[PDB]
Amino acid sequence: MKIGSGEKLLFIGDSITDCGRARPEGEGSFGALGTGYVAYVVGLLQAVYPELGIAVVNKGISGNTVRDLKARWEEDVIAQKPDWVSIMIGINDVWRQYDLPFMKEKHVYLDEYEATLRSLVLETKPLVKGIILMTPFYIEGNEQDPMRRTMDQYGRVVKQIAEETNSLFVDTQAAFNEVLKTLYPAALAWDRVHPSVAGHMILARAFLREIGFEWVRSR
Amino acid sequence: MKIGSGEKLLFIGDSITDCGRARPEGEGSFGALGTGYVAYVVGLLQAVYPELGIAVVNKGISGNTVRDLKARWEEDVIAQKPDWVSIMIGINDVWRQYDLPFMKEKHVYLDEYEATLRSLVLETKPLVKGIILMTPFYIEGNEQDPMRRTMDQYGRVVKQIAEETNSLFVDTQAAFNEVLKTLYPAALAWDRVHPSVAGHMILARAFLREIGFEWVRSR
Amino acid sequence: MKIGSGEKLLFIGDSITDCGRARPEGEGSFGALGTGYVAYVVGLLQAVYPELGIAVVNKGISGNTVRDLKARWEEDVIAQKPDWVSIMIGINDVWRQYDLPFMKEKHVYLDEYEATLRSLVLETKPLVKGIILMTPFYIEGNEQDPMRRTMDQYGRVVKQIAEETNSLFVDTQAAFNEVLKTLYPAALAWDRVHPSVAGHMILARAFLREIGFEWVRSR
Amino acid sequence: MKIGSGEKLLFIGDSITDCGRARPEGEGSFGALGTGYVAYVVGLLQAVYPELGIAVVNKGISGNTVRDLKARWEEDVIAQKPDWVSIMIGINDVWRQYDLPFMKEKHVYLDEYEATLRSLVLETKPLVKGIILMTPFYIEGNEQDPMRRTMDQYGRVVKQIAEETNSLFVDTQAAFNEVLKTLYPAALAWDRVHPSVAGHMILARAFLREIGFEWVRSR
Amino acid sequence: MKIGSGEKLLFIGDSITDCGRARPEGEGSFGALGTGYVAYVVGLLQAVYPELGIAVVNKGISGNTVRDLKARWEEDVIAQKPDWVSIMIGINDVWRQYDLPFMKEKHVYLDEYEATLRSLVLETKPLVKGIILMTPFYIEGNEQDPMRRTMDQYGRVVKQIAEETNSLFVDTQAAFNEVLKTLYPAALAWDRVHPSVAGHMILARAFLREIGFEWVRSR
Amino acid sequence: MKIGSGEKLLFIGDSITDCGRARPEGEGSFGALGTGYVAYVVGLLQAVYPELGIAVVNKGISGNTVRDLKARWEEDVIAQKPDWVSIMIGINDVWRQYDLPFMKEKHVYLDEYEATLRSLVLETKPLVKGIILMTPFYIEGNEQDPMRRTMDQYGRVVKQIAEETNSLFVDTQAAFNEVLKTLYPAALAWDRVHPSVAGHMILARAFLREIGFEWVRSR
Amino acid sequence: MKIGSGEKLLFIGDSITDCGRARPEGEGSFGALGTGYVAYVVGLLQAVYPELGIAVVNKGISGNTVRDLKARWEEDVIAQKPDWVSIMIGINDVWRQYDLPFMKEKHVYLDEYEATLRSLVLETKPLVKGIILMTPFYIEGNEQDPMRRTMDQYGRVVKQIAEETNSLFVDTQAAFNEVLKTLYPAALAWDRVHPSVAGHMILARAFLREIGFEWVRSR
Amino acid sequence: MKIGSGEKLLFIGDSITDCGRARPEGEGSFGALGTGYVAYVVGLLQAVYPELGIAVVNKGISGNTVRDLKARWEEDVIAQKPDWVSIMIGINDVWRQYDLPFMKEKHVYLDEYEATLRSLVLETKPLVKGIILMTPFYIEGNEQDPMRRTMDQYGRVVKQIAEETNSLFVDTQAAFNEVLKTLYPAALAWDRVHPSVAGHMILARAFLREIGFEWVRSR
Ligand SMILES: [Cl-]
Ligand SMILES: [Cl-]
Ligand SMILES: [Cl-]
Ligand SMILES: [Cl-]
Ligand SMILES: [Cl-]
Ligand SMILES: [Cl-]
Ligand SMILES: [Cl-]
Ligand SMILES: [Cl-]
Repeated sequence: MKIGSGEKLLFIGDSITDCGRARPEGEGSFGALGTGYVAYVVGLLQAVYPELGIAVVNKGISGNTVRDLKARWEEDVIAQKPDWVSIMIGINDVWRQYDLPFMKEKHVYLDEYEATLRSLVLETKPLVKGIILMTPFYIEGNEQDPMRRTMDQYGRVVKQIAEETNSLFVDTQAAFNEVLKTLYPAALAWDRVHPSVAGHMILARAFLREIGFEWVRSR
Repeated sequence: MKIGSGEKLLFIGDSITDCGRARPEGEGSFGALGTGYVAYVVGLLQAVYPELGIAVVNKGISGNTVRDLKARWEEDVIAQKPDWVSIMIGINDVWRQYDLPFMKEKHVYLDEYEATLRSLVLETKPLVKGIILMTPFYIEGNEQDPMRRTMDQYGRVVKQIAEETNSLFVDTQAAFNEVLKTLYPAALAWDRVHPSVAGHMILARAFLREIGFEWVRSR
Repeated sequence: MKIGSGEKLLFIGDSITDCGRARPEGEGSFGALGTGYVAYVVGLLQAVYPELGIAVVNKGISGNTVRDLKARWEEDVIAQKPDWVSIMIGINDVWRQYDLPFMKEKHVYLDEYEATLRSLVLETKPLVKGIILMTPFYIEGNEQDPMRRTMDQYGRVVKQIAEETNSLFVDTQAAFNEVLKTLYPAALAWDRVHPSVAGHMILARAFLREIGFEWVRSR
Repeated sequence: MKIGSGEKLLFIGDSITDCGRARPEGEGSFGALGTGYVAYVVGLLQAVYPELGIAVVNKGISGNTVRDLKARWEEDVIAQKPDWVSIMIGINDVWRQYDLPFMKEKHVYLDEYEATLRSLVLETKPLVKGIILMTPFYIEGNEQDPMRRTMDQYGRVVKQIAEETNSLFVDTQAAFNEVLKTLYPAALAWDRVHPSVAGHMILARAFLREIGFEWVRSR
Repeated sequence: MKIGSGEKLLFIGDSITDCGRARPEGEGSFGALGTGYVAYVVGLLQAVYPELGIAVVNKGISGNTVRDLKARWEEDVIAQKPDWVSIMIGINDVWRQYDLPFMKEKHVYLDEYEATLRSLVLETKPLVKGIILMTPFYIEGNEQDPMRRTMDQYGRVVKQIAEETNSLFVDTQAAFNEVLKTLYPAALAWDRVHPSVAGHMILARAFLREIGFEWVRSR
Repeated sequence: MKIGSGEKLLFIGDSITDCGRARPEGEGSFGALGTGYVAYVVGLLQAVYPELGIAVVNKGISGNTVRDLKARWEEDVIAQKPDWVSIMIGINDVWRQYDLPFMKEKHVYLDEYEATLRSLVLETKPLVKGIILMTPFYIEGNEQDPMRRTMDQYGRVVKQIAEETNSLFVDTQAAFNEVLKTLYPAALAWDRVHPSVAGHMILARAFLREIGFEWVRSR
Repeated sequence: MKIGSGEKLLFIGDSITDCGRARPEGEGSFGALGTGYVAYVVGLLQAVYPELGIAVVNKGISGNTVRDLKARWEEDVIAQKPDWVSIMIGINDVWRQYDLPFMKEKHVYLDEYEATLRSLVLETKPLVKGIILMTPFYIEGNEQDPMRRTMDQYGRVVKQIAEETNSLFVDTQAAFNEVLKTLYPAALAWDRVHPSVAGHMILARAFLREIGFEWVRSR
Repeated sequence: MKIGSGEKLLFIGDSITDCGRARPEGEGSFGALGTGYVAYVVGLLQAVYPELGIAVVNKGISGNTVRDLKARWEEDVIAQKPDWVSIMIGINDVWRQYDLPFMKEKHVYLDEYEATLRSLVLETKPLVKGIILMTPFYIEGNEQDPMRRTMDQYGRVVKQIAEETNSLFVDTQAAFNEVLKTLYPAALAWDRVHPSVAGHMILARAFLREIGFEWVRSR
């Protein structure tokens, strides 16, 4: 278990993280944590590690790119004084290039994405105990679909930033890919991005595996 | 322009045809026709052929397969006494195979599809001036995406039936394919099925081209 | 096709342009473009010219006169840095004189209308690639109905401004008049201003004809 | 004042009479009478003849033609046992001819109108103290506007019937015509049918004048 | 007719005047004038004096005392530049003394009422063509009911202010008292203040009588 | 305390008893008992006699006269098998005579009232441990106000019946009269019928006093 | 009766006091006092002491701790110039320690609670006629349940502050404990904090007993 | 993993099982399964065993006792033809004894509980591959709290039945007990019954452990 007792864990990201969380505070009840992977992570940690004693905050905002995260970083992350910061961002950075290809101001291309995400992680690292970087993902099994291909490229950036900064790393793409050996995307997400309960469990399980969660603790 | 004044044109199909149309009647004003390709067709006919005087009915129902159409045909088509019947069905027949792959009873496989659709055309043809068969479609440019590949099989059945029965024929998939040379599917439909205004205009224009609509009339 | 690839097209006007568009931004989805002629124009351009690569913004506001357009021009037009600006204004300038004849402060008489519209076009022209001026209209076939008569006078001003400034010009009155040879007004608009889908197609088709749209492209 | 205390006065017609009245009963409070000329009549009678004690019922139904009135007459008029019946019908009978000119089955032409309305008066007259026939109207000052011209034909039938049957008679069109010497139709009704408070007051006053109301009573 | 052509008439008061009028503007449609005596006055003036050419504004606010009127006078009356100002205030000034007798800060006793109302009329008179002062009222026939008695005292103040300033005067109490010879209060207002349509007609008729309205004009 | 544990106490009457109670059952939780004197009685019994275990049902229905009670007695009282029945009726029987003075059929005059109420008590008495008759009331201190004067007549009938039948008896009018030595009616009820929390507490306390409630129990 | 005629009584606290009171004012009608113990106190005082002449304000806010009370004290208490101030606070101060044990910033531990409450009472006492301090409570009969135990400790602080400052004192815990000899908590409050009508009567009765209320006054 | 592909797993019980599931069918999508332990189980099975293809039905109904289950068994269980049936019942059977202690008819005592539950298992066992009996629970760590003590009796009956009938068995109370070594009940459920996401995860994990779920599969 990487997270220690008494620590504040803060999750930030886009709609995948948001899932109807309470605005602005994003804390104070599960209602406040929204209805997806964040709530499931916290629930399972409480079910299996109730003594862990963690405080949890959800600052996900629907629609965000890393550019949006940067504009609110000071208030929504630094000022919350978390011990651990989990980030999952890139889906919209990429998706806008494909769904609104001619509105270029909505796009966050790979150069802006890497520089901005790198910079948020470098600035934040000295202020906290740890960072978890979760790749964006696209629920699509064909590596040569253009959006999947670009999303994998964004994920490489996240992975390389995690390496360089000694952050924990969750490859969310790899978690979906495993299930995508059996299921066509639409069985998890009609839109290849916003999934069912099952997709949120895929995410929660990937996160928990990386922080050293055990389903049944051996001690 | 194949349709003549005083004639009734009835559209039937799934959500793509439905688009929020009024239930049960689906007739009498634009709002009753819903907010997609059906309404656009009717508005373009009225804009360009105001003297035609066509009665238009929308019997689309969201979620339907051809198995659902056969079950309501007597009341929703035969009893309306149309002069022209437009059919667009097959999306769900296929989609269920991929989004609920273990609920087999909800699947309509190609052999049932073909014979059922054939039955509907053969039943209706003696009572009407004509039939327009629109293929289903999937907004996906990769011919090897499993659902796109299945959809094309169903589309080929539709075309066989239209040739055999002397029905009018609209290849909706080929109309999308052309636009998909440029746009990634998400720019038309996040879910690859339900599209923007643009996609409804793709459909409307394909239908109008097949019935002999002229954008500026010659005479 | 007058509009070039990669360009930003901005539509401004009154409720006819607005049609429930998203406030304040008016961009980012068709939902955001509202449900009338603007959305139809953009849909048909995407259906038939998908490679055109255009970005579209709707800044229509219900109720506006040209006086209202002037008060928000800087923020809603100049600052959006469009390449092309389409304007359709005058309906309310005129209608208030007839529906609220004793509230004179709501009226924008011909002198204010010409000076203000001329001035917005002159100021805007050097900042953009092109301007489309669409006449206001009144869905009324009798040239001697007082409001139709005044509305034609407002349209002459728009036409003369378009000439003098080398702007494209859409005579929306002429488009309705053609259909008004067959249909009584109420069949398109009970109120002679806010029409059905069919009226919005009349408008969209008139606009597209002027920008060199082809229904079926000859190359 | 033709109406006597303890008597029941029943109004029937289309939306102009309906105005949101309570369904099915249309009786018992002001809210139940709806928000137009019927309620105004009743409020002015109560203001000026509080001792009268008149029961008032509103059986208007929006959308109705005289063909719709005949279909519900037994339940909505005969079974109410009124002493006075006020009829205002014909607007829709005409309007459909102009707003849905190709839906002929929805049209009630003048020959059917006349005989149906005549039938209703002849059926009802033996059971009541009196009948008031109000003409339909169209808020349009040009006598050659096709719908205004048709409306006047129907109005002339109403007047013939009232003379033949000794019914009370209210020329609503002539009451509007006087105001239309000054106001353009839109200042009373955008759609030329459904009017402001002012138009409902035009109607209320015309009706009251015909039944012998005095604004300040002499005795 | 005291009011002249082309003039702006502004009504101010409490809920009796307000009647759901549009906030903040209170002008631009009857919807905007609310659903009581103000709308009825304006309707009848338009029905019978359509050439009068008057602009009308409703600034009634539910709950107001004269103290509230004073706090908003500059913005809601002076700055609207009316020609004629009608005031009906005092009901709440008085009612709070009886319904919330121990919340004395809500009460506007006779000294504050006279000084404040007098002062608003004196300040306003030089800026306008005329003032109409309408007494408050209480729909209660027993002169010795304590609230009726106090309300009559407030009405004397209004009357004496009207005399001294040469303002028009409407004794609303006298109009209700006439009807209260026949009807118990509850037949017009359960609460003795907020009446039915009939009460609003009693008010409208009293106002119109004072401005020289004729039901049928003699010229 | 006249009521014993395990017993069912059923209240019936008009809106004063109803207060938004659940329909049809009017039992099972506080919300089901509505928000006035019934709920207060039950909450005070539970506060002070928690060991009693009384089932309470609220069968009030807004608008009812004693004529309405007789029409539903079998289902709403007899079929509930109560041990105690509380009746409070008469307000509407009277009120209609004053708020709809010409709708005589809606009036229940004193002779019908008396015999009907007598009938209900005589029917029910053999089946129950006891009956509590609560007088109607009118919140009006002047004994000569016509409705107050009529109400007192009905109240006197209720008291005669209770003496003749050995029923428990609550003079609600005398409880209000005492408070009306100090407060003007509007401080309790704008409409003189439906009161504040205070008025419901007046009623609750009067009822509890009659059944032998002690605020602090002696034993 | 400790409270004197003409005095302003202000209640402040958490949701138990709030009970849906009107924000921000919390005065001007019972609707405004909310639907629990405050409204019941005021109702019973008016029912039994109508001449007392008291003005009442409810400033309860759902969720508050004493830390929240301090942040709004100046505006919500001092500036209202009450004569008497009743405080009931501590439930949330304590409950957050148990329901959100790892969010320590939400907790108000005993040192902050005593210092802050003591300080508010000392600052307020010279400005008012009297203070009533009501203990917090927890509807739980087992003195050794950890939250009940802590809540009793908070109550001791309130009691000792009341002693030292000569404030009136209501032991709300003792009032519930009496009823908890008969009833399991869930019969009054599923959550052991927010009770039914009956719990609000338990509270109201405890408050009234302390201010010298008599159910039946002996003079 | 005891459950096999193509099999139907049906859950039945009270609100804890219901959680807002779709009525009547309780099948077909996640939303139809509601928002608690049932949906979590299904999402974890799909996440980790996507190839299984299990049909899942939720027949929970809020408020139910085992007496309510027997009354609807034929339609809600037998007619669904499940392969596996999960039962969790008893919370209400007990809770009513403590929250409505004098409404004895609403109580299901242990002797009726045991025989009814036994009957259901014995009826169903021949038709299914297996039965899972989940104990009821009460989130309360003190074994002497009267309701917790009663709940444990019912739980012991459930375990006896499961041993006697060879059913699968989930001790939900023991799963909560472990977490209650650390958390006070309110941190999981204010009312000690309806819990947070964490509590639903406690339940989901206990159920999954009993059916042989592996968090990371070995094979
Ligand atoms: Cl998003
Ligand atoms: Cl569909
Ligand atoms: Cl507009
Ligand atoms: Cl109509
Ligand atoms: Cl008011
Ligand atoms: Cl009632
Ligand atoms: Cl609270
Ligand atoms: Cl439940």
